[PDB]
Parts: sequence; C-alpha cells; structure tokens
Amino acid sequence: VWKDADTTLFCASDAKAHETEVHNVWATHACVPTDPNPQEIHLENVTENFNMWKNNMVEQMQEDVISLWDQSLQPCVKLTGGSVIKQACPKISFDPIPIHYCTPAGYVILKCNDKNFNGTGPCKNVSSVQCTHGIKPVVSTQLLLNGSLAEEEIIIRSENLTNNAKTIIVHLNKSVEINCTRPSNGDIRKAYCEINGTKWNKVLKQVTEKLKEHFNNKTIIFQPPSGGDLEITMHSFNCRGEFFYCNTTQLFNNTCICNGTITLPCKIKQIINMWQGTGQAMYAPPIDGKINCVSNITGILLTRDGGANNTSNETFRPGGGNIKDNWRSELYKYKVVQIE
Ligand SMILES: Cc1nc([C@H](CN)NC(=O)c2ccc(-c3ccc(Cl)c(F)c3)[nH]2)sc1CO
Ligand SMILES: *[C@@H]1O[C@H](CO)[C@@H](O)[C@H](O)[C@H]1NC(C)=O
Ligand SMILES: *[C@@H]1O[C@H](CO)[C@@H](O)[C@H](O)[C@H]1NC(C)=O
Ligand SMILES: *[C@@H]1O[C@H](CO)[C@@H](O)[C@H](O)[C@H]1NC(C)=O
Ligand SMILES: *[C@@H]1O[C@H](CO)[C@@H](O)[C@H](O)[C@H]1NC(C)=O
Ligand SMILES: *[C@@H]1O[C@H](CO)[C@@H](O)[C@H](O)[C@H]1NC(C)=O
Ligand SMILES: *[C@@H]1O[C@H](CO)[C@@H](O)[C@H](O)[C@H]1NC(C)=O
Ligand SMILES: *[C@@H]1O[C@H](CO)[C@@H](O)[C@H](O)[C@H]1NC(C)=O
Ligand SMILES: *[C@@H]1O[C@H](CO)[C@@H](O)[C@H](O)[C@H]1NC(C)=O
Ligand SMILES: *[C@@H]1O[C@H](CO)[C@@H](O)[C@H](O)[C@H]1NC(C)=O
Ligand SMILES: *[C@@H]1O[C@H](CO)[C@@H](O)[C@H](O)[C@H]1NC(C)=O
Ligand SMILES: *[C@@H]1O[C@H](CO)[C@@H](O)[C@H](O)[C@H]1NC(C)=O
Repeated sequence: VWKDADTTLFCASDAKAHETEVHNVWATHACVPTDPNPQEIHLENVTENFNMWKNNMVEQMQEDVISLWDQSLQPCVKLTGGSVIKQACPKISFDPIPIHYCTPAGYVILKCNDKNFNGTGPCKNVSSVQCTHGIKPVVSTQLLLNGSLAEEEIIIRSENLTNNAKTIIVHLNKSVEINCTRPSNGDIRKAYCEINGTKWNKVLKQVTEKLKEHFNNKTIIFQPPSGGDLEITMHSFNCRGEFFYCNTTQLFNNTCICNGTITLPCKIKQIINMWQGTGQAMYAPPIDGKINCVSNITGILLTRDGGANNTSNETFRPGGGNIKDNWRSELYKYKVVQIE
C-alpha cells in the first residue's frame, strides 16, 4: 500500500569523468551511474490520479538545472538586484545529456502508461519504476527541443484550457527537425534556422485539428506573439553555449495550413534576461567557426488570446518562458509515492 508523497530524489546518468562538457562535469559530481537492467512492475487493476501541474519532481529538476547553469555558464557581468558582478566568462563545451530522476528507499515512482494521457486525472495502466527515463535539460522558449514524442495522437496539455492565462503544451507525435547555423563565413552574430516546410505545415495542420477537438470545433488561428520580452517573442535556446534568438513568424502563419525550406532569421545574443529569474546578464561573444545545432521539435508552447468568446475563432501564439513547463512536458507521467 502507498500514498502520494514528496522526498528528495537523486539523479543517475551516463556522464563521462574525462569529458570537459559541463553537463558531464556536473553529473559526475552530482549523479550516480545508471542501472543497466532497471525494474518496472506493471500494476494490474490499479487506478491512480496524476496531476502534472502540481508535481514536486518538476521543482527538483528545476533546482538541478539552475545548479548546473550556475556552475557551468557564467556571464561576464551579472545585473542582479542593484549590484554589479564582473567575473570570468570563459567559453565552454556545452551539449545536454539525459538525466534520470530516482527515488530512495521506502519510495517508488508510479508511471502512467495510458497512451493518450493528458497529464491530469486517473490513469488505468500504471507501473512502478525506480527512475524516470533520461531527460535532457533543454532550456528553450516557444518550441520544445530534443524531448520525447507522444506515442499515439498529438496531446494537448493545460492546467485549465478554459483559462487563457494557463500555458498550453502541445506534445507532438512526429519530430520536425530544425537546423540552426551561425556560418563560419560578416556579422558574427547573424545566424538562421532551416526547417522543412512540408513537414512543419503538415504537423501544424494536425495540431489545428486536435485543438478543434478541445474547443468545440471553433476556427483555429495561429499568430506570432503580440508583446512580451525578447526571450518569448523569439524562439530562444542555447546552442553549444551560445544563446540563439530566432524569429518564428514564418512558422506561425495560417496561410500554408507551402513546401520548401523555411529559413528563420536568428541572432546570437550576449545580453540575456536570465530564465532563472535573477535579472539580466552579459555573456561572452561567439566562438569562431561554424556553430550548428540540429534539433528535434517535439513540442510547442502556446498561449491563447482572451476575449474571443463571442466569435467563432480561437487564436494561439507561441509562448513559454516558465522553464518548469519544459520539465513538465517530460515529467507529466510520473509521481512519487511512499510505500507503507
Ligand atoms: C518572475 C520571473 N520573470 C522572469 C523574466 C521576465 N523578464 N523571464 C526571463 O528572464 C526568461 C524566461 C525565459 C528566458 C530564456 C532566456 C534564454 C534562453 Cl536560451 C531561453 F530559452 C529562455 N528568460 S523569470 C521569472 C521567474 O520565473
Ligand atoms: C491500457 O492497456 C490496455 C491493455 O494493454 C489497452 O487496451 C488500453 O488501450 C490501455 N489504455 C491506454 C489509455 O493506453
Ligand atoms: C530525433 O528524432 C528521431 C526520430 O523522431 C530520433 O530517432 C532521434 O533519436 C531524435 N533525437 C533526439 C531526440 O535527440
Ligand atoms: C499523430 O496524431 C494524429 C492525431 O492527433 C494522428 O492523426 C496521426 O496519425 C498521428 N501521426 C503519427 C505519425 O502517429
Ligand atoms: C484531461 O483529462 C481529464 C480526465 O479525463 C479531464 O478532466 C481534463 O479536462 C483533461 N484536460 C485536458 C487539458 O485535456
Ligand atoms: C478554469 O478557468 C475558468 C476560466 O478562467 C474558470 O471559470 C474555471 O473555474 C477554472 N476551472 C477550475 C477547475 O479551476
Ligand atoms: C544543416 O544545414 C547546413 C547548411 O546551413 C548543412 O550544411 C547541414 O548538412 C544541415 N544538416 C542537416 C542534418 O540537415
Ligand atoms: C522535406 O519533407 C518532405 C515531406 O515528406 C520530404 O519528402 C522531403 O524529402 C524533405 N526534404 C526536402 C523537401 O528537401
Ligand atoms: C466537430 O464536428 C464533428 C462533425 O464532423 C462532430 O462529430 C464533433 O462532435 C464536433 N466536435 C466538437 C468538439 O464540437
Ligand atoms: C519577425 O519578422 C517579421 C517579418 O520579417 C517582422 O515583421 C517582426 O517584427 C519580427 N519579429 C521580431 C520580434 O522582431
Ligand atoms: C539536440 O540533440 C542533438 C543531437 O544530440 C544535438 O546535436 C543538438 O545540439 C541538440 N539541440 C539542443 C538545442 O540542445
Ligand atoms: C470567456 O469564456 C469563459 C469560459 O466560457 C468565461 O469563464 C469567461 O467569463 C468569458 N470571458 C468574458 C470576458 O466574457
């Protein structure tokens, strides 16, 4: 017998003690090795309630990732609460690795295996595991990168769809590659991302039809963000230690829902609003040579316009900015229980 409970998790990973890559360094000193033959027990006739939007595992992953960035990616100047801090901002080796989250003795993780589980409510096919799957701590806005794919249909996740102030996580069932490059050869901060337009527009059409199921068949419209800070009006992510900010207007145009490569204009930014919430920071300028990251788009963060109740349209804009939602998109199926 068991009950919902919180406890300090530990982490496991396959980090390498000889790598200078910062995720490897961090996990070498903060995690243990992975279990080569992990155990999973499928519980028959067990129904468990889950709530991805109130899951202490998300807060613990946030603290790990804040910890890793604080030790790994130091800016030159840190503008934190009225004080200036100027330190060394050396260039680093940066490429996220999967991190497993694990329960100590007396606790277990219950895992929801319902194929179209939305992250809230009862789950019929539950298993018990000691550790989650490996989760890469990818910090980004607008688009979720390099995550897991939904196994059956596209899933819409929200703490409350009727509340337009709550973020929507769209969980894709098919990857769309995004290929971002600061060319070796000029403007050292100019970059771009290439996306296969046929794939993207097919997936976005499928996202439209899913949202229709949730909004009583109203007309589904995508628009670019209206206001907000740069981090949210742009698709922002970290590639090899450099901060990329990309204009996604071409992705969220309802015209094609147009085969061909979509080229998004991007810029590498040194001056950053810190997702940790600690103010602004300036990092070092870009390394020389070709800077490139090819990622899987596996999810989308959306905000829905208010004030459309008296029309047949619902308008959705790419959003995000609460990085905890990034960890929720991978942790939604897990909860910790204590074993009696
Ligand atoms: C109350 C509060 N206000 C905050 C500010 C508002 N200005 N938000 C940020 O600073 C911010 C959000 C995301 C990012 C970011 C930066 C770089 C990259 Cl690559 C990236 F993917 C994401 N920054 S945070 C916070 C605490 O939750
Ligand atoms: C739960 O498992 C049964 C048997 O494998 C399957 O028929 C059913 O579709 C599953 N439910 C979900 C939500 O995946
Ligand atoms: C990207 O997606 C492909 C297929 O969707 C998958 O085989 C590959 O492992 C993914 N890479 C990631 C998630 O880093
Ligand atoms: C993805 O889900 C949609 C329904 O949301 C479905 O029509 C489509 O077949 C799925 N695609 C794949 C590749 O499973
Ligand atoms: C998720 O499923 C639960 C249970 O079926 C339901 O109460 C809730 O409205 C659903 N939420 C979303 C966002 O689909
Ligand atoms: C969800 O949000 C709507 C609109 O803001 C509100 O009327 C409703 O009570 C909320 N539902 C819950 C369960 O809080
Ligand atoms: C990404 O685009 C560059 C050109 O900008 C190309 O050289 C490279 O092969 C592409 N990578 C993939 C995986 O398509
Ligand atoms: C882009 O996606 C389409 C969709 O299947 C595919 O056929 C094509 O090979 C991809 N690459 C292109 C168009 O360069
Ligand atoms: C949308 O329309 C279809 C008719 O094609 C209907 O069967 C379905 O119930 C409608 N869904 C909603 C959410 O109104
Ligand atoms: C993105 O590009 C479009 C078209 O080039 C432009 O109108 C828009 O202002 C850009 N967005 C931002 C946030 O700069
Ligand atoms: C996604 O995974 C690929 C393959 O490991 C990696 O090269 C790329 O840099 C990752 N993207 C991000 C944004 O971390
Ligand atoms: C919009 O609709 C929601 C849910 O139907 C409702 O709770 C809210 O009061 C409406 N807003 C306005 C401004 O009428």
